[PDB]
Amino acid sequence: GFKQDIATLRGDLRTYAQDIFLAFLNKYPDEKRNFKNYVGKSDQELKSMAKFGDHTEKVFNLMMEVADRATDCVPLASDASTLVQMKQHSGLTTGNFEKLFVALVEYMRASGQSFDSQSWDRFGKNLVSALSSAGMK
Ligand SMILES: Oc1c(Cl)cc(Cl)cc1Cl
Repeated sequence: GFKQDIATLRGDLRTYAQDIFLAFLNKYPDEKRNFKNYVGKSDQELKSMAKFGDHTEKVFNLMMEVADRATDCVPLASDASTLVQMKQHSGLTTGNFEKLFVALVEYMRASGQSFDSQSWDRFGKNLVSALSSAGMK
């Protein structure tokens, strides 16, 4: 289930973080509008850029903590209030996070592993709602 998936993702987190984030940027090319430094790069080039690997892993490091602290895929309100009070996220809509989770769920559905993709879809929805309730546009 969801909890085991957290463990699975953590056991190879740098790879999963990069592959899922690339799936997001490739499915939603306009999202590079928030990632000016990644334009005109293939997946293999992005994987060569220090901040790409370091930032994607940090994002997923914190996403897994928020998943771990959730109950029945519902994150703590403190964790959402922390995501909202992020200066790096000042120019972000809930829609950006929604798209990242659509890509994450589709990645899990396409893998041969028994990820609980429906739980991740609920988690992404519930995190968006919690971000909106904590003040994200
Ligand atoms: O470089 C970044 C990456 Cl790869 C992902 C996110 Cl969500 C934010 C930043 Cl600044």
